[PDB]
Amino acid sequence: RPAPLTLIGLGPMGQAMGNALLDRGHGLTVWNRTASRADALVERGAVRAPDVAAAVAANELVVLSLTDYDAMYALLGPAADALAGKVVVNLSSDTPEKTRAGARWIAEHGGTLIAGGVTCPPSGIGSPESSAFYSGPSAAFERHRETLRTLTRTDYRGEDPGLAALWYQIGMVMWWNAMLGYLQAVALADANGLKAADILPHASDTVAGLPFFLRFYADRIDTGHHGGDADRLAMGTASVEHILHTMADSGVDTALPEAVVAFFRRGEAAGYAENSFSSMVELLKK
Amino acid sequence: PAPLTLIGLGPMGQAMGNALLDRGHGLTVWNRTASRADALVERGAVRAPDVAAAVAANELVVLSLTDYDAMYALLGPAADALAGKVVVNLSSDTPEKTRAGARWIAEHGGTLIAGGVTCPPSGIGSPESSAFYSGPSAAFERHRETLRTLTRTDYRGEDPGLAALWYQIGMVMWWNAMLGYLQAVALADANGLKAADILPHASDTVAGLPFFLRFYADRIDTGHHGGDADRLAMGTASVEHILHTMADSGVDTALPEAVVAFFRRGEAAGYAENSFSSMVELLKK
Amino acid sequence: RPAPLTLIGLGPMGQAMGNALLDRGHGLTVWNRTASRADALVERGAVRAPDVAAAVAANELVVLSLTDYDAMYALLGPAADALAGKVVVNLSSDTPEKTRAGARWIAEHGGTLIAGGVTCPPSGIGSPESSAFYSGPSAAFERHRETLRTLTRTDYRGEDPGLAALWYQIGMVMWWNAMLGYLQAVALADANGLKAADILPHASDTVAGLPFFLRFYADRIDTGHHGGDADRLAMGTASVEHILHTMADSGVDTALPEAVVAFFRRGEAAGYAENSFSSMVELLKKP
Amino acid sequence: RPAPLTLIGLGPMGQAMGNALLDRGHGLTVWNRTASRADALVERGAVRAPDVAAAVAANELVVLSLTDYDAMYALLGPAADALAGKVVVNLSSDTPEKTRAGARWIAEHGGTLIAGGVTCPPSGIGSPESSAFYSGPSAAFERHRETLRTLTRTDYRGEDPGLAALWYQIGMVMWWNAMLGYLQAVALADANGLKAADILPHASDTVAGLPFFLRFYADRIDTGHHGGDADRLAMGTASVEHILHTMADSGVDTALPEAVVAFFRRGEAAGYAENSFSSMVELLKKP
Ligand SMILES: NC(=O)C1=CN([C@@H]2O[C@H](COP(=O)(O)OP(=O)(O)OC[C@H]3O[C@@H](n4cnc5c(N)ncnc54)[C@H](OP(=O)(O)O)[C@@H]3O)[C@@H](O)[C@H]2O)C=CC1
Ligand SMILES: NC(=O)C1=CN([C@@H]2O[C@H](COP(=O)(O)OP(=O)(O)OC[C@H]3O[C@@H](n4cnc5c(N)ncnc54)[C@H](OP(=O)(O)O)[C@@H]3O)[C@@H](O)[C@H]2O)C=CC1
Ligand SMILES: NC(=O)C1=CN([C@@H]2O[C@H](COP(=O)(O)OP(=O)(O)OC[C@H]3O[C@@H](n4cnc5c(N)ncnc54)[C@H](OP(=O)(O)O)[C@@H]3O)[C@@H](O)[C@H]2O)C=CC1
Ligand SMILES: NC(=O)c1ccc[n+]([C@@H]2O[C@H](COP(=O)([O-])OP(=O)(O)OC[C@H]3O[C@@H](n4cnc5c(N)ncnc54)[C@H](OP(=O)(O)O)[C@@H]3O)[C@@H](O)[C@H]2O)c1
Ligand SMILES: Fc1ccc(F)c(C2=NCCC2)c1
Ligand SMILES: Fc1ccc(F)c(C2=NCCC2)c1
Ligand SMILES: Fc1ccc(F)c(C2=NCCC2)c1
Ligand SMILES: Fc1ccc(F)c(C2=NCCC2)c1
Repeated sequence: RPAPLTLIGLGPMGQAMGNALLDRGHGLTVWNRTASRADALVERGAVRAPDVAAAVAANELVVLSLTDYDAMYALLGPAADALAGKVVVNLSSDTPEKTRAGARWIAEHGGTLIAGGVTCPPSGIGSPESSAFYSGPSAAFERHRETLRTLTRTDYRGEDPGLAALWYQIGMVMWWNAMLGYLQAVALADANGLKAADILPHASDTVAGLPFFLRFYADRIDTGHHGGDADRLAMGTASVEHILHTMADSGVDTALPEAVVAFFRRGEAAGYAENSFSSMVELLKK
Repeated sequence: PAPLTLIGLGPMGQAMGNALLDRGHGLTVWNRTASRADALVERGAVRAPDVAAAVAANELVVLSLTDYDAMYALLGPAADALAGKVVVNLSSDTPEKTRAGARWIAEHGGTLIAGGVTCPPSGIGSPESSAFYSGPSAAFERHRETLRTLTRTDYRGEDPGLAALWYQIGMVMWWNAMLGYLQAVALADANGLKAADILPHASDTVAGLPFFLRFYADRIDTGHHGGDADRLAMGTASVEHILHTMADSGVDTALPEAVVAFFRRGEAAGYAENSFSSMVELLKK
Repeated sequence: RPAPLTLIGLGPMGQAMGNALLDRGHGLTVWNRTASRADALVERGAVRAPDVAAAVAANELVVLSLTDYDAMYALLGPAADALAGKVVVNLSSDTPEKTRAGARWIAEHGGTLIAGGVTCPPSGIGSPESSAFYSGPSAAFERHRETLRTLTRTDYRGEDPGLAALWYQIGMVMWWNAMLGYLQAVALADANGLKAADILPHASDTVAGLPFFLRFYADRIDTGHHGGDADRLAMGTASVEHILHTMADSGVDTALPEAVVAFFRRGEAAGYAENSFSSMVELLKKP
Repeated sequence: RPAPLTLIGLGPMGQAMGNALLDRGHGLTVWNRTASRADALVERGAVRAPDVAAAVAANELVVLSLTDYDAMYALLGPAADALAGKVVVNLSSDTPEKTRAGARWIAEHGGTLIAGGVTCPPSGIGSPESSAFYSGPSAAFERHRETLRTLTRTDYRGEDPGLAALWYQIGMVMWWNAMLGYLQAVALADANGLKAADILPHASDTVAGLPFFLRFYADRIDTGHHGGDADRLAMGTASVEHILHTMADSGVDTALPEAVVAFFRRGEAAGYAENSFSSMVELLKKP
């Protein structure tokens, strides 16, 4: 049942990915720019391909966990011709356009690229609650969907490889902003005698109440309802200025809070003070 | 339920007034835009003619204003009658300006209890909602049960600025994620997707955040910035991917650019092989 | 596009699921033994199927909100043959074993059962603040995940159909116990002149401090560390005995507090009095 | 200046009490039966009285952190002739009647007992978010309220010492039951390959969703609205029966789920099957 596969890219994610596959009983062949990284997996039952050309040729499925799509060209460029009949599932982050450019390159060499965006940390590889967006030619994705179901759940977003990257970037823009806000909160807390452990209960309660506002503002934004019934930008403009000045009074970097105040200053200049802060989506759109 | 005066009838004060009447509190209500008091007045609320009478009607005066500067503008005319009053200011501000309002209320013979409501107006009334309180314990304890009608009470200490600090610690994370939601909806609008099409993923992503908050918590507390799970260099690429995805789709790039620049400052600080958590040191400045 | 689906089981949960699905623009075919319960959803724009067979026939996705899995055998029983090609999402509570058996029943009739456990009340259907456990054939779940996301978030726990039920019963043993304790708190308060409103703030402060104790005792239980550093069982056996006698002295039924006292005394009898109350997990690990 | 005081009872809670009193600057005289427990506080500056009598006579304010009120009689009984003019703040859990019995015994010996229910773990002593119910002589409590604020917030519930104990037991019937539910969930999990750390997110999510039901059912119990618009006791009896059989099938102890099942079966027999489980608040008024 568990089909063989080549995994190139053995960082935090691909290492855990190879673990989850060998665990299920898959035929793992691992290659990496840093060949030292392919050693614990190789000791657990994986074959070190001596070259990327041999890696690409060992199996039909080539899974990629690299920092970006440029890393793919740099690793598979030496073996470009060996990509014929091969299916490259790139679980690497990049722009939809750069994701499609990768697909085109694999396509010039007789292979098909399936894009992928894992929405889980390395600890989540092998966990059923973990999911990944996938996009690109259906047949190639479908004939490997079950080996990919070993890593995460499969959410097909379309035939355009760019869609999986677009959906990953949609969730990551919220993830990174919230996590930079955590780092900002931890820094304000350290400047005030507190630890991340002291502010963790509140932080978690704060981010878990977020889905309410996500729903509250979804339909309202999709209809142009930016009424000040639950909030006025003017009140929130004061709120973000309070974060900036509280941070400044406590000696904490003000670059990120000053950039947030600037966005609210643009909303005030657009006449949105009596409207919901949601109105500022019209400054981000188009 | 003990009687009280509530000044500040915007989105939250309106909800607070509805909740105080719902428990049974006799309410004296005043607002600069007196038009915003009509509904609560018909529900049974006495419309104080002026702020002076509002303050004199009850010991407890709860303020729901945009900032602490609004209290000076509203209570300042009748600051003489603030003597013997407990002012529960539920208005956001910096700890230092919250402390200034405490001194101001105290110079007028009163006591300020600082408050930061960590709930929307729709949550006023539910013990699922919480608010930070700070300032003289005695005055807090005296009026804690009237405050429990609006929200649960989370006392953060006798320094009135403490509730404001705790509120700002949550709101930096709250506003950042909500601004990110606005960026996701614009990226989606530019790609034929509505917010309702992206709301599930957005809600799944923000709901998984508590795990990542705990994972990096004790690590940051102990100084562990290992790239065992994440390298700042891959995150710099990830946030740059966000920037160019936004730029390629025609969406505003101001906020993605500030994040890219923050990660590049971290790479310049030598934390490329370390976890993105390492940039907490550049924020401690 | 909002995919069409059939909803059988229009109790408090099923009525709310119908309203949420209609709110997203889903084409809903509905059926309930009591047809008056389908009236409002029909007037909103739902199709009132006359038979249970016709409801199952109308759409591939059949969502069940029934009391138990025995109720699926009763309702879908007549037209079991016509369950072929259909994906039955069973959001009914039951034992992992009974849930697994329902999957085999749906499968022996040509269908696929996705098991589901809604961790929200009816007021939470439609909210992305709400979540539901799902388990069963991965392909069917992925094909219908988006229509189910209209009701709650999706927490897939695996291919074993009994896994959603297990995870649901794990949350429900804590849920029911905390809520039966709230009822006992309300009854002790009434017996002492206090209304539920008077005890609600303290009750909500008590349950909001719980996540701290769940974490505190998690690593300790998983590591076998049941030391009396923060609590000794004998101090807790006294505390549960205080609740019991406080309730007996107040004329409140003592059946539920006698059971808790009996459980703490079992730990004392097994030698765990100087150990944490957490040690009593070792008495539960066996039947 | 932080007023001086005597602390007797240096277990998990008392040690944390002494640490917080010393942290603020209180002249602390400590005494514990197991002397080793004062050792660290004495190096921090705690006096260490030679015996219990010397401790009671050192200060007007004597704080007790013992397992129960029977422990007070056995410790303060040999030093009973020294209790006159002394304010004994007893932070020990016990029933309202036994707390009033301690108040009477203290007053027969010339002193005044103030009852206290600390609704904070030892980790929360010294924390401003922490609270304690207090009941007993108002003036004596008011004279010593500032020193008691060092440990926790002070919520005076009245002149009867039984009021604090009652308020403490009202919260602890809910707390203990939710913790026994957590222990049951961890056992169900262990029998199914899952650790407490694996179920901790769902457990924490389940218990943070409780404050909604507390308010929802508080408003309805107070108004006699035990309608089944959001639930039926019959659907709940099935749910609790599923917890019992899920635990039995997994070889997990059934004594506790059997008692919940028995109470739900008592409600269906009382004619409440079509009503909310909240109707069982009435079964709790008739033993
Ligand atoms: N959901 C929410 O709105 C939340 C807000 N908060 C905080 O609660 C507070 C109230 O916010 P919100 O309910 O939106 O109300 P607003 O901030 O929109 O306004 C609150 C009240 O303050 C009055 N006010 C504003 N400026 C002045 C001034 N210069 N002088 C006198 N009165 C003034 C308004 O007057 P008028 O109506 O007469 O024009 C209104 O009655 C804020 O500090 C906010 O940060 C906390 C949590 C969530
Ligand atoms: N109630 C809640 O808050 C929550 C409950 N759940 C779960 O959701 C499920 C649905 O329960 P809920 O809708 O709340 O309430 P009910 O259990 O009362 O509703 C279930 C349905 O069963 C139907 N039914 C009655 N008799 C039979 C029968 N003989 N054969 C088949 N079906 C029958 C009822 O129809 P009729 O109108 O004719 O009686 C009703 O539509 C349960 O399994 C429960 O554990 C989980 C989340 C929250
Ligand atoms: N998390 C918690 O533990 C909380 C507990 N409480 C309540 O606070 C009280 C104390 O808590 P905790 O410290 O855990 O309790 P313990 O029972 O673990 O210890 C309390 C102290 O009582 C002393 N003691 C008991 N009997 C006698 C006696 N006959 N003579 C002299 N000393 C005696 C013990 O002295 P020795 O060292 O010699 O045994 C010990 O120091 C209890 O009533 C408890 O219900 C409330 C809030 C939280
Ligand atoms: N880490 C997470 O938590 C997480 C979760 C989901 C998504 N992701 C995405 O998953 C991908 C992998 O992230 P990661 O943290 O596991 O790993 P990473 O730190 O991005 O490194 C992954 C791999 O990329 C290789 N690589 C990087 N640049 C290269 C180049 N120019 N040429 C050749 N190889 C190159 C590295 O090779 P060496 O071994 O030689 O260094 C390494 O094996 C990223 O695209 C990321 O956005 C991250
Ligand atoms: F949940 C997710 C999803 C995608 C991710 F890249 C992450 C990361 N964790 C550490 C850095 C990226 C977490
Ligand atoms: F829209 C707004 C504006 C300001 C706010 F503080 C909020 C909040 N909701 C709960 C956290 C604060 C929402
Ligand atoms: F949040 C939840 C989850 C599952 C449930 F069964 C409930 C219930 N509410 C009333 C009884 C069962 C609530
Ligand atoms: F482990 C225990 C034992 C007895 C207790 F009272 C407590 C707590 N009380 C307030 C919350 C924790 C914890």
